[PDB]
Amino acid sequence: SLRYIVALTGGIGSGKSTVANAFADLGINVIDADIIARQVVEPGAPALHAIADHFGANMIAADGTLQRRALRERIFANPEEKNWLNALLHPLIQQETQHQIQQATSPYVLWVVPLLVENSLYKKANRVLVVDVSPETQLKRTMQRDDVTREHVEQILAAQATREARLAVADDVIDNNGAPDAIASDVARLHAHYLQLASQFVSQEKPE
Ligand SMILES: Nc1ncnc2c1ncn2[C@@H]1O[C@H](COP(=O)(O)OP(=O)(O)OP(=O)(O)OC[C@H]2O[C@@H](n3cnc4c(N)ncnc43)[C@H](O)[C@@H]2O)[C@@H](O)[C@H]1O
Repeated sequence: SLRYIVALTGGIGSGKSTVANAFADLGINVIDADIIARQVVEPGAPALHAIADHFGANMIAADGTLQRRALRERIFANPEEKNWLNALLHPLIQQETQHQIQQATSPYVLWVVPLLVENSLYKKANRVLVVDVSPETQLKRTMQRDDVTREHVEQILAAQATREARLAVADDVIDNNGAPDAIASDVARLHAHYLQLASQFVSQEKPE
């Protein structure tokens, strides 16, 4: 069957997981790109044999599991390897993402993709939701969470797509500048629309 996909994105410290949990509370299955990336290298996964062949047998632990810290460290000391690893994992991530979307039974699925704009992944979504906050909020919340400097978070902000680049591809925008609670009402309104879009998209003769 065809699943209706709502992608969710936002920059660092915007509240992507916070908003995703509110949809999950309403019964929506959430597919998270970062969890999918960890799953393709789990014990017994196909990518593990390729990784051992490329980086060395010692990239694998005693029980057959990936020495994740050792891999992260090896790629940081060999920049070209980062690209080699992403190229190997990409198709596997695409397949696993599709598998999880097909396996979700909620009316529509919420696909949380931090790199949605950077990687042009909005092309694979039926609807795009952006959780938006000011840059100051991004900085303050990340600083509090990780106990890091303003400068450290600014560097991440400058590496990510801009706020305006995310807004330019959004169908809907949810504000998360307020406190942890205006989110429920806004999520409920969006959810009610998503249920309608999902119930009608397969037969919808004309565009919106
Ligand atoms: N590119 C990158 N480079 C380096 N580190 C990166 C990184 N991307 C992520 N991290 C690392 O992952 C953590 C969460 O990611 P994220 O900030 O992109 O996560 P989101 O899913 O957008 O956000 P949440 O985890 O939902 O919320 C983040 C923080 O804000 C708080 N928060 C959320 N809504 C709030 C609200 N309404 N009022 C006050 N605080 C709120 C949360 O408790 C949490 O401390 C970062 O702090 C950093 O450690």
